[PDB]
Formats: sequence, structure tokens, C-alpha cells
Amino acid sequence: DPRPLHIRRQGLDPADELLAAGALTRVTAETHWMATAHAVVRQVMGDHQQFSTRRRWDPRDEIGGKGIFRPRELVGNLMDYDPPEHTRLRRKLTPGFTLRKMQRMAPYIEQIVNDRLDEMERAGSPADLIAFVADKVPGAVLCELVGVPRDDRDMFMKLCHGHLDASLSQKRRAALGDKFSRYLLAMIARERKEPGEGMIGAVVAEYGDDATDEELRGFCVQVMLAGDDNISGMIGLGVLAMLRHPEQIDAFRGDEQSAQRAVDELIRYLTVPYSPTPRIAREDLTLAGQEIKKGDSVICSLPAANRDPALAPDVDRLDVTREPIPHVAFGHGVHHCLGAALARLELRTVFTELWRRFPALRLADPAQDTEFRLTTPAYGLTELMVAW
Ligand code: HEM
Repeated sequence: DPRPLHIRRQGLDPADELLAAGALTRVTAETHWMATAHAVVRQVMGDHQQFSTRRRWDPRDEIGGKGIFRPRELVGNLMDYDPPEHTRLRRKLTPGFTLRKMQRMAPYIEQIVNDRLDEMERAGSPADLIAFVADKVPGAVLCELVGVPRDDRDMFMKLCHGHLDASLSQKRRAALGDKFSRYLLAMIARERKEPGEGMIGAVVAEYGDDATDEELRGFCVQVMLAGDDNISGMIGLGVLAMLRHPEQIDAFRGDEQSAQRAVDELIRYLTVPYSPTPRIAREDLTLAGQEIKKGDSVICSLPAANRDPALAPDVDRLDVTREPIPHVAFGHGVHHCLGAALARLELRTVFTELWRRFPALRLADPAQDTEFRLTTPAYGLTELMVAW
């Protein structure tokens, strides 16, 4: 198998050979170190003093390229920086993700979720949950967060992705980029004139001109690219995982805390991101017994780390009622997922509304093959036929 070891999955789990890899070992056509132990991953990611994030990195680089990011060194990209610089940028974008801001988004996320569910219900059982829900809700949620008018969301999605879609002609990508920046600049101007509750309005309300247009543009794109695939992947695999353990669906038929715990567990169990941004040792050091030399690259396997046998004797099982396990699916350290609360809220809303609307949800065909999404930076499904 030519595909990198950290990219291999078996069903909803990490490949056996990935799970069998040592805590920290070398892998290969550049070569890097690979961290699979929970403690090691936490050490590498939490110590920004010795492991800086590899500036200008693409979560794809393989067979595909169809619909993937294009950095070009984008200012305002939290990932391309480290403290104290990172701390400055982060603090600047934080106003849009406060928990109070997230609580207020709850009602809107529900509205969006129900609107997609309405379209699926109208199509009749059986239907593809991925086409109707998983692939639609994330982007709409992000548009709502950013402050994009409801009627411009479809257009905005096309312009955002399009101006970064390599598979497109240069004439097209450039036309889409022109319109994109133009639209973005006009949105930014309106937010500075009269700040709204959106991400941009929150930032400009707090820091005014200190937040330049370039920064805001950078923030928007970065956020648009960071919160889509991860979520669509979680919705699809998440529903599949729950349908395979139907008794655990009761965690979504009760209080909020119970739904929250289920979501956290699903996020740990499925760990859609294969790995975070590569970490580069800023000096020579000895980790997990290995001799790391300045300039060495370290790839962290979040899925393997979240299956570390040290975490629990049944860490390999899905158990929404288990004693919560501090997973690393959102990362660890100063770069910890800025949209983690939103992701948890969004995913809790989807699952709760889903099973409330379709109590008898099930796979259209018990023996149907699973259509895994293998061409994206995050694991997921391309299709999932369900009946109710
Ligand atoms: C279940 C879904 C999600 C997962 C599993 C996830 C996971 C991650 C991981 C592992 C990192 C850290 C990367 C690193 O340290 O190199 C990260 C960073 C980040 N995520 Fe997410 N993410 C999710 C959803 C979202 C959403 C919905 C948004 C946006 C609303 C988002 C915004 C970000 C941003 C901006 C960062 C960078 C923070 C920084 O560098 O300081 N993510 N995410």
C-alpha cells in the first residue's frame, strides 16, 4: 500500500498496522517522525518552545488535489504562526468564538439543520444523508458564523472554494478570486460601519482598525476551510457509528449533557483528522527515547493517539456513556481547535434533531457497502443511504 501509514483506516478504526506502530518511529518521498502515543502527541503539540508548526502546509499532498486549499502564505492564518505572534493573531480572532457567541448560534444551527432535514424528508425514504445533510450543514453553519447573508451563502461558498480550486482553469480561478475579494471587502466595510454579531463584526467591534482587511480576509478563508470537511466527516461517520450501536442512540433522546458526552465520544472514536499540522523541532532533543535533531519533522497520528491502550481497556470501543477520555482530536496546546465549541454544538444539534425527526432511522440496506471518503484531509463518507 503506497498510501502513508497514518492515512490508513480499517472501517471506523485506525489500520491495524497503524495501531501497531511504536510510540515514536521513523516513516517514509521525505521522511519524518510519527507520533502515535497519546502522551507523545501531547508533548509534541503542547511544547511550542521546541516544536514549531510547519509554515505553509497543505493537509492533502497526494492523489487528488480536487478541491483543496491554496495557502500562498495567507496572513491571519493562525496555523502559520507560533507565540508570541500566534498569541497576537489568536487573541484578535477570538472575539468571534466566545462561548456566549456560540450559545447564541444554537437557534440558528437548529434552523439550518431542520431546513436540510426538511429537504431530505421531502425526498422520501430511503435517501442519501450525506448529500442532503452532511455535505450541506457545515458550510451553511460557517456562513452564519462569518456573517454572510442567507441569500448569498451558495454564491459565497462557490467563490471561496473556487478561487482556491486548482482543478480549475487559471482564467476561472482568477475570475472567482476577483469577485470573492470584492464581496469580502464590501462585507468587511459594512461590518466596520456597523458591527453585527458575526465573526467579522465581533473582531472589528473589539479591535477596530487594528484588524486589517488582509487579516480579516485571512481569518475568513482559514475558518471556511477548517470547519467544513471535519464536520461533514463527523456527521456521516457519526450517524453510521450510531446506527451500528443503536442502543447508544438513547444518549440523544435525553438531556443536553448526555448528548454532549456522546458527541465528545464520537469525536474521539472517529477522529476524522489523520494528523495536525506537521511539527518541526526547533532544536535537537530526546523524545520517547528517540534522538530528534533540529529540523526534524514530526507527524502526529491523532487517530492512533486516541486509541492509545493506556487511555482505557476498551478505548477501541464506542461508548457514549463511558468515563470521558481527554482526546486529542481537536489538537492540544496553543493551537487547540478555535472552533471546538462550535463543532461540538453543531454536531450535537445535528444528531439530536436527526433522531428526533427520524426516530426509526436506519441503513437503507443492512448489507450495503460503506462508501468511505478517502480523498480528503479528514476521514468521512461520500454517501450513506438511510431509511426511516
Ligand atoms: C469535529 C471538527 C473539528 C475537528 C476534529 C478539528 C480539529 C482541529 C485540529 C486537530 C486543530 C489543531 C491543528 C494543529 O494544532 O496543527 C484544529 C485547529 C483549528 N480549527 Fe478545527 N477542527 C474542527 C472543526 C473546526 C471548525 C467548525 C472550525 C471553524 C469554525 C475550526 C477552526 C479551527 C482553527 C482556526 C484552528 C487553528 C487554531 C490555531 O492555530 O490557533 N475547526 N482543528
